[PDB]
Amino acid sequence: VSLTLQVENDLKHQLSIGALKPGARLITSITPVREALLRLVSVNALSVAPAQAFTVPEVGKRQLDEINRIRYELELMAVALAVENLTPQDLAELQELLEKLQQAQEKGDMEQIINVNRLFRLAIYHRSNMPILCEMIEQLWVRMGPGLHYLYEAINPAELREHIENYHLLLAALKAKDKEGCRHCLAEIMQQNIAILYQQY
Amino acid sequence: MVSLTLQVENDLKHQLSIGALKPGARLITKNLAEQLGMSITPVREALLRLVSVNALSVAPAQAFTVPEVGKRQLDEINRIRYELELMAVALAVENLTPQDLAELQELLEKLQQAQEKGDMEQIINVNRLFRLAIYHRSNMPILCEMIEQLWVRMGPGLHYLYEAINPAELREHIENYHLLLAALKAKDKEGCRHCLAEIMQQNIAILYQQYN
Repeated sequence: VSLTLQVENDLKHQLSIGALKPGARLITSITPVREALLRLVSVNALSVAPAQAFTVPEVGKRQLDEINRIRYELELMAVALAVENLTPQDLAELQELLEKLQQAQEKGDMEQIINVNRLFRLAIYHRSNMPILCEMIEQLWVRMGPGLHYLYEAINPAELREHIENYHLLLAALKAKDKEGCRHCLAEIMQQNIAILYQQY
Repeated sequence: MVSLTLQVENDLKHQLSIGALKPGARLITKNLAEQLGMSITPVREALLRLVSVNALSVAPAQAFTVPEVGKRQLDEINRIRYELELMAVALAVENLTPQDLAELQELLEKLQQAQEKGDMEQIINVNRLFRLAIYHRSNMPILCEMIEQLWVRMGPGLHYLYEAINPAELREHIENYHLLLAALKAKDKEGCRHCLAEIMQQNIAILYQQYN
């Protein structure tokens, strides 16, 4: 029915927040679940070797580079289009999320850090009124998603204190309706976050 | 490996991409399985794969519909693919071999023949094959797949071409393709971007006539 599509959405989400380790084996009603996993294989959100079990993809440096290069263009496009549509209520909700992010970093909750970051940025991009652009960005997040698992393994959230500052600057740039400033702030955010991710190589 | 499901999926992507399926059309899984001489299973899965990327919509009673592509949606898809295709073409320049260029020249001849013969489907298809052959040399498979994905999404918007556009009025449109190939041969990055942008602008202008 429409259950299998929902199972797929749930797995895409787990992949996106780095909840699944690269190379890990996923153990599969079971029928629509298996159907969702095979559909995810077909878009390379998951891997399978012939006649064997589903696995979380391995994302090498070259592939992460390619993904970052593409989303760089798309996410900066989204933020530039969102600037002109953000309402006072939008900005207030973004400030709230930024406070949630600070809490997560202070609590040392890496799960919440990743999740709040996701919602903060997606909340911005959605306000661009470009739903297809946002679809494309989420697809890329799913592909680089297994690359985020490293955060849980090696990264101490205490060393992420200064990283929240670029978020305040982005929100300030959004509040000031400064389009080019938003692009610079978002590029800075992506750059610093990717630098953390590259340590796994 | 060859999968029946993948084969149906790629054929449906191709049909969508070249404008062979009309916006809003109701696709019946059973009809398609009968037409392909296949079990329902790989046909239904292929259709659901397209639903999962929003290339098709779910319809009542084991069926699907081809999405409606309004000007607003075509606008968004064009804006997105504009950046991606220009990025693809610029990266492909430093990797194109004499052999690559030779095959691009052959595709261009096919395109001219298609326009002279008045074969609208072949015109559309060869344009696709030509640009994709270029993009593949960017060595960015995910970028190329995403570009193909966006062509699938705008695809139903091309159905208008078969009914309303006289292929004879597209004669002069092939010159931009010659110019693009020359720019690729001369390794001129900005010239490639400019020619490809011109190609897209003129082709899009034709598509917008359907919303009048």
